[PDB]
Amino acid sequence: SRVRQNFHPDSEAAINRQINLELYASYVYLSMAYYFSRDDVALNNFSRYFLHQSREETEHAEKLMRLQNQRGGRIRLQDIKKPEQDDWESGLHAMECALLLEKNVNQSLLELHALASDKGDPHLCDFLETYYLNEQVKSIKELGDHVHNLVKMGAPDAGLAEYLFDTHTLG
Amino acid sequence: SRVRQNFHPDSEAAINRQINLELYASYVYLSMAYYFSRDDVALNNFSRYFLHQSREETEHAEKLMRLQNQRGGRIRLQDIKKPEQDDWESGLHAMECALLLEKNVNQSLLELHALASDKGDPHLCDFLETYYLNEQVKSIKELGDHVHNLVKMGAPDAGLAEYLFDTHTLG
Amino acid sequence: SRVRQNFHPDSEAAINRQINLELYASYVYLSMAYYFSRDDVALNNFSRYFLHQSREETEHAEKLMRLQNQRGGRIRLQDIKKPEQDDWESGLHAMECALLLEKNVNQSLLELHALASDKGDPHLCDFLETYYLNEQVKSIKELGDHVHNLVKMGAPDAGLAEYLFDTHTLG
Amino acid sequence: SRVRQNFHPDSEAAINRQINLELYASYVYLSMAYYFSRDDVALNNFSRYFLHQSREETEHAEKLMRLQNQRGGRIRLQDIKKPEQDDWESGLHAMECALLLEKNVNQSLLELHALASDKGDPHLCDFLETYYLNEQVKSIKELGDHVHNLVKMGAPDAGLAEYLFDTHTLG
Amino acid sequence: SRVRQNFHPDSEAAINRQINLELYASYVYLSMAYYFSRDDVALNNFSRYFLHQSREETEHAEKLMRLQNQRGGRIRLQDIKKPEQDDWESGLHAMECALLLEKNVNQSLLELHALASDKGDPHLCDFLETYYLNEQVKSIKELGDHVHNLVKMGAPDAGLAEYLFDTHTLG
Amino acid sequence: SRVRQNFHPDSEAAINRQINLELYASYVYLSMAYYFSRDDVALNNFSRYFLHQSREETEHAEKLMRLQNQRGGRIRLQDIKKPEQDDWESGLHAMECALLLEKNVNQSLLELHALASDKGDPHLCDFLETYYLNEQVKSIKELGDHVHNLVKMGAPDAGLAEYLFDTHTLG
Ligand SMILES: [Mg+2]
Ligand SMILES: [Mg+2]
Ligand SMILES: [Mg+2]
Ligand SMILES: [Mg+2]
Ligand SMILES: [Mg+2]
Ligand SMILES: [Mg+2]
Ligand SMILES: [Mg+2]
Ligand SMILES: [Mg+2]
Ligand SMILES: [Mg+2]
Ligand SMILES: [Mg+2]
Ligand SMILES: [Mg+2]
Ligand SMILES: [Mg+2]
Ligand SMILES: [Mg+2]
Ligand SMILES: [Mg+2]
Ligand SMILES: [Mg+2]
Ligand SMILES: [Mg+2]
Ligand SMILES: [Mg+2]
Ligand SMILES: [Mg+2]
Ligand SMILES: [Mg+2]
Ligand SMILES: [Mg+2]
Ligand SMILES: [Mg+2]
Repeated sequence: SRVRQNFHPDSEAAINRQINLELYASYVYLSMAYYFSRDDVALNNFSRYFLHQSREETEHAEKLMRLQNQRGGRIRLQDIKKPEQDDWESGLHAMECALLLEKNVNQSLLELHALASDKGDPHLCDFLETYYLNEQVKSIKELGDHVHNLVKMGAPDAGLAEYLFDTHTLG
Repeated sequence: SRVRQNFHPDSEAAINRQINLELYASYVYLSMAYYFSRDDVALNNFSRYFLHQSREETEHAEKLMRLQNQRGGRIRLQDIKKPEQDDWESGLHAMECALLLEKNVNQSLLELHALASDKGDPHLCDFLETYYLNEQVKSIKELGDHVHNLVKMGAPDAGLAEYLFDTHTLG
Repeated sequence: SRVRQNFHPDSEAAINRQINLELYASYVYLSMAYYFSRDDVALNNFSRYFLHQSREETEHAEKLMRLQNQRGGRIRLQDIKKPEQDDWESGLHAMECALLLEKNVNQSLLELHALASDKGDPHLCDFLETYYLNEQVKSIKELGDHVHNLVKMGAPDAGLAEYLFDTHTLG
Repeated sequence: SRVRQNFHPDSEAAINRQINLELYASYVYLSMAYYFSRDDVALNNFSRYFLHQSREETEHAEKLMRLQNQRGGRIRLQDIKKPEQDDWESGLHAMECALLLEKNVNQSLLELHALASDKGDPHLCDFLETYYLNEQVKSIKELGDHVHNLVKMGAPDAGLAEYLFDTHTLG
Repeated sequence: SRVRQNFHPDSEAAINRQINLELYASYVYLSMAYYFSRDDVALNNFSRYFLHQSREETEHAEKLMRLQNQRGGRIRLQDIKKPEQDDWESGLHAMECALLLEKNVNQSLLELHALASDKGDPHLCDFLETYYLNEQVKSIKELGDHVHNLVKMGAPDAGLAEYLFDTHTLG
Repeated sequence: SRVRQNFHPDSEAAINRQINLELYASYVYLSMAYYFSRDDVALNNFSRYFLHQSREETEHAEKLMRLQNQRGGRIRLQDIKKPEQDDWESGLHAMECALLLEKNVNQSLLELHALASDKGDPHLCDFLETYYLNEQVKSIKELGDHVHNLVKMGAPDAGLAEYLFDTHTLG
């Protein structure tokens, strides 16, 4: 590529793996969004919250695809795996799964950063630091806050918990 | 499901297959969008055109997921297969592939409609007719128009063809 | 902490020490602010300048406290030591002390960054780089500019120096 | 001091002690604010409520520092002691601690007023009456209201209590 | 310098070399701008494009000069070498030269970053990452896009190529 | 050149020399601008004044480059020599140097005009008279005014002189 410079093939490959992971995260959140709009779950603000998260993940994927093109790398897409469950059980369970998902994605981003550092790619490092790492920290913290409140409120067994959390925190 | 009424398990299953196909179409268009922003392709309006198509397909999938929930069906997601190519060759080739993709999706929607008709599900029939069938016809016609103009202009070999089409028609 | 990830206990501890240092810097500037509003000093723009610096330091402390919470660390507060003097002698002396204070705080932030780098915490590194390091450089440069002008003008002995600097530069 | 008039050295000293106490109160509230934004507490309106209280206490300190300067007294700062706890246990416990803190600060202000009265300093008396005494009464009453509601609601053990109080009363 | 801190003489020197390189890049683009406004070239949008690039390079130089002053380094200017050619041959050739120029400048910035990293200067690293590295990547990508389109269109020999590119892409 | 008319090769050459001189003047002023923003000089309005002069000189160069193209001449760039000093000593010294620089540039413009007159090029004469000669006279007069005031005020030794001149005249 006539634009390629200081861009290691390993970094290129890792960015393609990260693109897939971001699309996967988007899919997991899309699945959660629609679980909450089932007639037997019907927590509309949980639904909207996860739908919004899904859309943010798609943008995470797109920024990485754009990065690949900017650096002269070549996007290699792979199947986007379906989420682990179609039935997310409860608002609390979905939040705990989302928290695990974000920590796993964060671990992947940190490994990508370590690789970029090892390959002396400050541009890639800065890209990750600028658009991903703090976003992950904020997301993990937010999900943690949500999990804590849902647990304290008595979800999923306390009948008013998820309903009130949906209406107040996610409203 | 306490909301389920006149909703055949076969229709429920076919809607889940259609949801997957729509997500797949979205993925194909996302792939095309980013192929056109490669430094060695760089047709930005082809890129924007396909990105927009990708986003429309996601909405097609979401409406079907919403339909499933409204009718009391249960969404069962499957892996979203990667597109057939990562290198779409040219603006003309991508348009021809998009045309084939839309005809295939249309065939699937027509089969879904025939099933819905066979199962006496006027609501599903109307849903398909209202949000999908004419949309497909318009999309297929538009792609056909584009393919014709690109071919006539001499794409992909005539150096000015895709460039001019990108700037005038897709601009 | 269910949100904690890649956050070394040493980094957590260093952030708590930095929080204290920022609160201390805020206190030093608060002390300076009110020294300049004494009836026998009465340089109101020096007073306002330092009060503003004091408030900025409090925000520096708060961002670190927020960082601690985001990362899952636990804030451990310590006494905020009183400033070294209650009588800051002159506008020049206060500016020289502020310069020393900012260089000391900068050294602390650089040590924190080195620790974060050693612990492979790019998020913490980026946090420091984004909100602290350049802020320190700008502050040190500004104070240096002020010290130079006050010295050149003849402060503290030249009767018109601090008065004119207060009215023109800090006004 | 050429501005000093009818200002007893004992009053000057007591004002310096009060300045310290106000800074201490500010610190206690800052600590509480950030306890409520921990991922395992996550009551954001309790956090905002206490942060606001913290900022009000800083202004209480500043008004006393300004008073000292106006009267010709000399500000003598002392270490600001860290709060008694870093872990405030619960929204109810933090409110009860805040109530105790405000009653203690009020006792200090009343002793200051008695001293000012004994020294025949009507200006100081009026200053205390105007900016501090009623503020304390209003604060103590508000905290009392909050403590009562939290207790009645079943905090800290009733899972919905602090959550609902955070969203309704402190929202 | 009383503001100097953690600023290695080697970094200071490298920043002075980079300042010169940025001024040189500005000069190359100024030369290109005016080549395109020759009566026998007359591609006004190529002219405007390069003039704009020239002005951006001057700002790149100024930010580095400001950095030098902020850190306490001393700016040492050197002759700004004239560009390699006064006759840039064609719109395609000028774009290819600009691409080479930007890759060379990027290599220099990456070497500066490696030096700053070796000297443990996170502030300098962050400065480069924040204002230079991604800017270079975006510029190189843009030039690559332009080169690709001009080549595909048949520039410089196809009479309509540069003319159409000037009017559509650079317009 | 098919546009060339009544344009002597000597005039073409002299315009190229003048272009270089204008770029040189711009560089001298850029150097001065950043000397005044050193932490040990810190006269920000002197800095802004010279930066503005630098930018005006660049426009002087550009107008001559445009003139060359309009007349059918060919721009031949040469190295832009670095300024005689990096340390401009004082606000007064920089102003005296600027005055000498402008008188030297004016002498060059007057020689260019004499050449243009000798070659019977009224267009070139008028161009010089319209955009350069009076501009030089105004600039020389302004610098003279500044030098006089700085000298009278006691610069560079009188500590308040440059500071007050910076704040009042150049503010
Ligand atoms: Mg993501
Ligand atoms: Mg599988
Ligand atoms: Mg780094
Ligand atoms: Mg960075
Ligand atoms: Mg579709
Ligand atoms: Mg396969
Ligand atoms: Mg119908
Ligand atoms: Mg600070
Ligand atoms: Mg002590
Ligand atoms: Mg960073
Ligand atoms: Mg108080
Ligand atoms: Mg103690
Ligand atoms: Mg009374
Ligand atoms: Mg009264
Ligand atoms: Mg540059
Ligand atoms: Mg040479
Ligand atoms: Mg950075
Ligand atoms: Mg000039
Ligand atoms: Mg020389
Ligand atoms: Mg005339
Ligand atoms: Mg004045």
